[PDB]
Amino acid sequence: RPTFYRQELNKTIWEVPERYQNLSPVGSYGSVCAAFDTKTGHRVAVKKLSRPFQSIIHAKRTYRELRLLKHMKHENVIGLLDVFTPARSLEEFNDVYLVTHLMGADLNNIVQKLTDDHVQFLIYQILRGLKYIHSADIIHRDLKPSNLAVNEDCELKILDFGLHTDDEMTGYVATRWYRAPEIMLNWMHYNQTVDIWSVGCIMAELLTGRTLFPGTDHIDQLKLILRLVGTPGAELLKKISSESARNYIQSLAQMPKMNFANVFIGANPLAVDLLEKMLVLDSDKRITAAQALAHAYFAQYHDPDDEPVADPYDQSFESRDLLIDEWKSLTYDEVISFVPPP
Ligand SMILES: Cc1ccc(N2C(=O)CCC2=O)cc1
Ligand SMILES: [Cl-]
Ligand SMILES: [Cl-]
Ligand SMILES: [Cl-]
Ligand SMILES: [Cl-]
Ligand SMILES: [Cl-]
Ligand SMILES: [Mg+2]
Repeated sequence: RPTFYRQELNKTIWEVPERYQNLSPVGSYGSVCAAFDTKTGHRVAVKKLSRPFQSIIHAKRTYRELRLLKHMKHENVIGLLDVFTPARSLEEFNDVYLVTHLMGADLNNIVQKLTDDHVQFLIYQILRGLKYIHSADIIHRDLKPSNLAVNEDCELKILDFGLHTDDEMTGYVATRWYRAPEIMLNWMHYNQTVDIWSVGCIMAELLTGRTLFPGTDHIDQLKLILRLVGTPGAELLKKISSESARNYIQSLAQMPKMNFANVFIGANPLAVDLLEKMLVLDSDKRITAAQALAHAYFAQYHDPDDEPVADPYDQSFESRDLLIDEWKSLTYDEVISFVPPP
């Protein structure tokens, strides 16, 4: 066990191992400080979780986040550098701290002057990370430019996995502009195909400099979507589980899919083709991440011997019914068993 030291930073007590120095608040589910890690030489973000075990729902969320971060080991996905608690036993266990690489710019802070070569490299990396994530049957659910970190060499990492309230999704808000229509309107049980819709929205915005579907509310956004991709046919309508939602869709006048070369004027014809394969209303028919990596748009970067998949991931806890102290004890076991990366 390392030696810990205590300090108050912005009305919060932080108790951390001596290796972490020069803590500086940078953000406020928890508070975040930047620090220098003297063991690795990296600048890091240290997150102190807020009330991690306040309810069954909160305690399960804490366990879910730690399990996910401990599993992710890929160049294009955020990984866990350290996790610690100052408690010396389960009996006194109350606080959880998570340590990651400190990220600078996100994709918004780049969306600069982008060549087609830049768009190829950025979207390639998102898809490489998503192939890995999806191979473990994980769905990110919240892909958008602010959840993508990018450095000076155009290297990218996915962060902030979906672990959002009704209020946060209301109105003219970027928190909804990248969501697939079937999850935005609760059409049906969703799966990993929702993330590919989000990639299509991000790629379009890199090519044009503008948000693809900046709706002022849920219904305005649906109308923007259906104008581009067309109204649904009977085949997709049968897959929408709510009679009310089916009824609403049928109230709209029918529209054909638009010509994407006349929307994305001047774009690489291979980029236009890939967008048509991502932005498909019926999620059963969207291209997958593994299939998209082999698309000719990425010919300069695709290497099928360097696009790895994940170790198997056990999510059986998600259907388990436990008490607060049982989720807390499971979380404690995961804290003390952590083994740092090389
Ligand atoms: C409204 C709008 C704005 C930009 C673009 N565009 C592309 O899609 C590739 C290069 C370019 O300028 C197309 C439409
Ligand atoms: Cl230490
Ligand atoms: Cl990382
Ligand atoms: Cl504690
Ligand atoms: Cl964003
Ligand atoms: Cl596992
Ligand atoms: Mg975020």
